[PDB]
Amino acid sequence: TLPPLSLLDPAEVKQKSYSPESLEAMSRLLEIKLKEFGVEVSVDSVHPGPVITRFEIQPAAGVKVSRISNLAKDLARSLAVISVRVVEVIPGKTTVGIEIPNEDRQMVRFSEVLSSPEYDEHKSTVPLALGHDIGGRPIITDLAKMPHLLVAGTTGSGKSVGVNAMLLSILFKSTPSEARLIMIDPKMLELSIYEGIPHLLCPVVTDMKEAANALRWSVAEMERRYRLMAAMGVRNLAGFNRKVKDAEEAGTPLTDPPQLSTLPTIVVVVDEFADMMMIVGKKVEELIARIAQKARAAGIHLILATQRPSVDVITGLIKANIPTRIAFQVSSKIDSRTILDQGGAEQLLGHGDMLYLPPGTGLPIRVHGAFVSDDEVHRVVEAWKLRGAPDYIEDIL
Amino acid sequence: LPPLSLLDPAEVKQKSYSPESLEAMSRLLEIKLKEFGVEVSVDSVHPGPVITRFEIQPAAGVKVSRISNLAKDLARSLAVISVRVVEVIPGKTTVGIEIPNEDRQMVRFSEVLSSPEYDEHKSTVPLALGHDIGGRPIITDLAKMPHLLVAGTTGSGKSVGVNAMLLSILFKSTPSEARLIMIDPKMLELSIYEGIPHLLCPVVTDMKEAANALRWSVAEMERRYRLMAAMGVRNLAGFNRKVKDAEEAGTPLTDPTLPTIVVVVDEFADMMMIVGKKVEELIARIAQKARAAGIHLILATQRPSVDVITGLIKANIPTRIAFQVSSKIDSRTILDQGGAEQLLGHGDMLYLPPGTGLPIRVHGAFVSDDEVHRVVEAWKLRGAPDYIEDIL
Amino acid sequence: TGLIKANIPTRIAFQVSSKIDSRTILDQGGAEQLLGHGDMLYLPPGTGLPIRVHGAFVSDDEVHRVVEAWKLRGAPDYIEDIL
DNA sequence: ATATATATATATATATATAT
DNA sequence: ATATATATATATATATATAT
Ligand SMILES: Nc1ncnc2c1ncn2[C@@H]1O[C@H](COP(=O)(O)OP(=O)(O)O)[C@@H](O)[C@H]1O
Ligand SMILES: Nc1ncnc2c1ncn2[C@@H]1O[C@H](COP(=O)(O)OP(=O)(O)O)[C@@H](O)[C@H]1O
Ligand SMILES: Nc1ncnc2c1ncn2[C@@H]1O[C@H](COP(=O)(O)OP(=O)(O)O)[C@@H](O)[C@H]1O
Ligand SMILES: [Mg+2]
Repeated sequence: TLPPLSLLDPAEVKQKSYSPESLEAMSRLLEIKLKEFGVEVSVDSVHPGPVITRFEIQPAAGVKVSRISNLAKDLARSLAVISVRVVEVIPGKTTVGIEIPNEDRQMVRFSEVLSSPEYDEHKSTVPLALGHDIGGRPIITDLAKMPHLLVAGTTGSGKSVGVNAMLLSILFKSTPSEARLIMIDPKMLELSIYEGIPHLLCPVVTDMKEAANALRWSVAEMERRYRLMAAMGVRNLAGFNRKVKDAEEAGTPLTDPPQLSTLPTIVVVVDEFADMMMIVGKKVEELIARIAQKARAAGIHLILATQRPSVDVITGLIKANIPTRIAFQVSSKIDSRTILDQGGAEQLLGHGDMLYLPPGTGLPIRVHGAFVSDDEVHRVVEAWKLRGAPDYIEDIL
Repeated sequence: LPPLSLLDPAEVKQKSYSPESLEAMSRLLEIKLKEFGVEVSVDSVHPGPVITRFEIQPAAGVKVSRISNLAKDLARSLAVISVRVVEVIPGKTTVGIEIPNEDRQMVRFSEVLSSPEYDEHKSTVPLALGHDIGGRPIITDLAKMPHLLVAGTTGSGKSVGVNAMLLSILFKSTPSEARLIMIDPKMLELSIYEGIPHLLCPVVTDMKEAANALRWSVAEMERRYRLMAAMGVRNLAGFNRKVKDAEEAGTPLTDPTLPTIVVVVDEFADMMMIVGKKVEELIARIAQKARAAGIHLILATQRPSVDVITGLIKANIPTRIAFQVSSKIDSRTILDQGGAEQLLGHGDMLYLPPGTGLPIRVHGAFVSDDEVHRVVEAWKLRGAPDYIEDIL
Repeated sequence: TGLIKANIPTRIAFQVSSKIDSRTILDQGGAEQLLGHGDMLYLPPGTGLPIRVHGAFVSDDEVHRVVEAWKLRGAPDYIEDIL
C-alpha cells in the first residue's frame, strides 16, 4: 500500500539547454583567463549538467593543480560567475575538472530522482535519494551500510530540505515492518509536519527531558536486539531477517529466547544537534556515542543534521564513528574540514548543493540535493496517516 | 495614526560630490594603487550617503587578495579612516573598493519612513533601520526575523538605533495589532516611553520586576499557542482571520483580535546579571514558539561578551545586527564573519538576514530625542495607556 | 572580573608588567609600553583609541599641606550608621 | 616564480586550580 | 573525592611575507 509517486510535483525545469557554440566560446574564454594567470590549459571535454558544467581541462606540462585551486576565486571573479569549483582529481581520467555554474539554474525536483532505476530496484529497507549528480545521473545511497550521517552547512543552504528528501526516501520505499523512525527536533520548524505517520515511535521530540529517554530506549533496544540475535546464531540484522523469512518459508515461527517476525530498521534523526547539546549536554553525549559505536549490526541508524560541527558540539568519539558526511555550504576551508576532512565545501552554491562523501573514500561526490517544498511533505504525510494509525510506544519515554 | 508631518523634514543638501571630484578621486585611487604593486583601472563610480563605492577593473593577473591586503595602506595613502574591499560584486568582473566620504550626510528618519516600502509593508512590526550603501532604504519585517540581536561597543548609535526601531514599530500600528513591554535596566534609555497605549505595564525598570514580565510573556505565548489549536490555526494572523471575518459574516466565535506583543529588551546584560539564570534560560524558552503567537524580542546589549550573548540565547535568534564594536573578538560573538569592528561608527551596522550569510552594509537612521518626545506625546494624545496587574 | 569591566567604561592603566594585564584592563594591549613613573594611557568614557596622558606628580609633603588647609576650615563629620 | 619563515585556527593530551 | 575550566605543548592545515 505504498503511496503513489504521483503525489510529487512533476518534472518541469527540463527546458534548459545550451548550444555548443556557447560552450566553445566559454571554453576559449576559460583558457584565456587562465593563461592570463600564468597557468595555461587546454579544455578537453565540456561535460554539461543541470546546475554546473564541468569544463574538463587538461593542464600543461609542469603546472601543478594547486596553481589552479589557489585562484579558484580570481578565475570566478574574472568569468562573471559566482564561484567555480576545481575538481582537482577526476577518478579514472587524467584531467582537472573546473565546474563553472550555469546562468539559469535548472532546478531538481524529487519525482525526477525517485523515478530512476537505481531507486526502483534498490533492495535496502532504508535508501536515500540524495539527488542528481553533476550530469543528471541520479545519486541514490543506502543508509543501512552508510551507516550514519552528518548534515552540515551554514544557514540557508538546504539542510532541512536535505533531511526532508532523506525522510521521503525512507517513506516511499519502506513499510512500518521494514523501517521505523525516531525524530528529535529542537527549534521545531520543519520536522513537526511528519507527526502522525505509522513509522514513528514518539511525538516530534521537543521535550528535551524526553529526548534523553528516547535515546536511552534506543540504546536499550540495541542491547535487546543484540541479545536476541546472538541467541539465534546470526551476525547482523540482515542475516536475522534472512533466518526469520526462511522460517516463515517452512511455516514455522521460531522461538523467542513463542513467535518472532521480521524486525524494523530504526532511524534516529536529530536536527540541529548544537541546540540539543546546548540543553542536554553531557547527559546525552555518551548516549549518542554509544548508539553510534555499536549500532550498525542491529539497525539503529543515526542521522545528525547540524550547523558547523566542531568538537565543541559533536565530540571526536562520535565523529570518529560517523564516516559518511555531507556538506551543503561551509564558509571557509576550516568549516569545510570540520565536516568533511577536506576543502572545497566552501566552493559551492546554496539552495541544496551538497558534497556527498561515501564511506571510506577521499573524493566527495558532488550531488545536487533534490528540492522538496513543504506542500510535497504535507501531501505525503497526510496520505500516510490515511494508511496507518499513529502507533506510538510510550514505554520509550 | 501620528502622521508623517511630525518628524524633522530632511534638510536639503545640494550634494557632497561633483563629477570632477569623483573623476579626481578615481584618478587618485588608480595612481595610489599604481604606486603599490597592483595595476588598476576604475570604470564606474557609485556614490552614497556615507560610503562611496569604486568598482575597479584589475589588470590581467591581478589577484584580489593583493588589493584586499593593500586595503589598509590605501586607507593611509588616501587620507581616510579605512576602506573595505568588496572582493566580488555579483554578475560583474570588477572588484569594489568602498571609500568613506569627507562630508558625511545624516540618514534622517523621515527620509526612511517616507520611502515607498514602509508605506506598502504588509506587517505590523517593520524595523525601518535606514539606508544602505546605494542610498536605498533597508526595511525588514520583525515577524519574519523573528527576533533580534542588536549589539555594539558603547557610542555606536545603538540607543538611537533601537529608538528608531521602536519608532518604526510604533508609527504604523495601533494597540489592537502591536503592543510593547519594555525593559530598560540602566535607568538611561527608553525611560521616555511612559504614556503610550502600546505598553502593557509601567516600563519594567526594576530588574527583579523583569522576571515577572518575562514569565507573563512565556505564559502568554504558551496560552496563545493552545488557543491556536483550539481553532486549528497556526499563526496569529490565522487566529485573526476568524475574528476579522467574524465581522464580515457576523460570527459569535468566542473563547474555547489578539495583538502582536514585542518585548522590547534593551541592554540585557544588566537584566542577566541582576537576575541570573531564570532570565538566561527564559528567552531561549520564549523564542521557540513566540514566532507564531505575536511575541517578539529586540534583544540589545552594549557589551557583546561570551557570557552575555550565550549559545543558549544566541542560537534561538539568527537575526543579528552589529555596530562599531571593539575588535574581532566581539565581532565573532555578535556576528560570524570578519569586519564588524572596522565600521565608520555613528550608526553604521552590518544587518545579517535570517536565511543568509552575507551581512548587508547598512547606514542607521538618526532620530532626535526631541522628535522622540514629540511622537511619544502624540501617541499619548491620540489615545490613553492601559496596563495589566499580574505583570508585576 | 566581568562584573568590574561590565559597567566601568572609563579605565586608567599605568605601566603593567605584561600584555595579558594590558588586555585585562583596556582590551587593547598598549599599556605595557609605558615609561613608568606616573605614565598612563587614558581610555576615555565611551570607547575609542586610548589617549596617552602623562600623569602629574604630587608629593606627600603637599597632600599633607592641603589636608591641613582643609582641616583648619572644617571637622570630621562621620555619619554613625555608615559603618 | 618558487622554496622557506612567521603568524593563526582546530583538535588532542596533560597539569593545575576551582567548584559540587 | 569527583567533574569542569584554563593554560600549554604539539601536531596538522592555511595564508602572507621574505630569500634565491
Ligand atoms: N534542492 C533545492 N533547490 C533549490 N532551492 C533549495 C533546495 N533545497 C533548499 N533550497 C532553498 O533553501 C532554503 C532552505 O534552507 P534550510 O535547509 O532551511 O537552511 P537552514 O536550515 O540552514 O536555514 C529554502 O528557502 C529553499 O528555497
Ligand atoms: N545615524 C547617525 N547620524 C548622526 N549621528 C549619530 C548616528 N548614530 C549615532 N549618532 C551619534 O552617536 C550617539 C549615539 O551613541 P550610542 O551608540 O547610543 O551610545 P551607547 O552605545 O553608549 O548607547 C548619538 O548621540 C549621535 O550623536
Ligand atoms: N609625574 C611624575 N613624574 C615622574 N615620576 C613620578 C610622577 N608621578 C609619580 N612619579 C613616581 O612615582 C613614585 C611613587 O609611586 P608609588 O606610590 O610607589 O606607587 P605604588 O604606591 O602604586 O606602588 C615616586 O617615586 C615618583 O618618582
Ligand atoms: Mg533549517
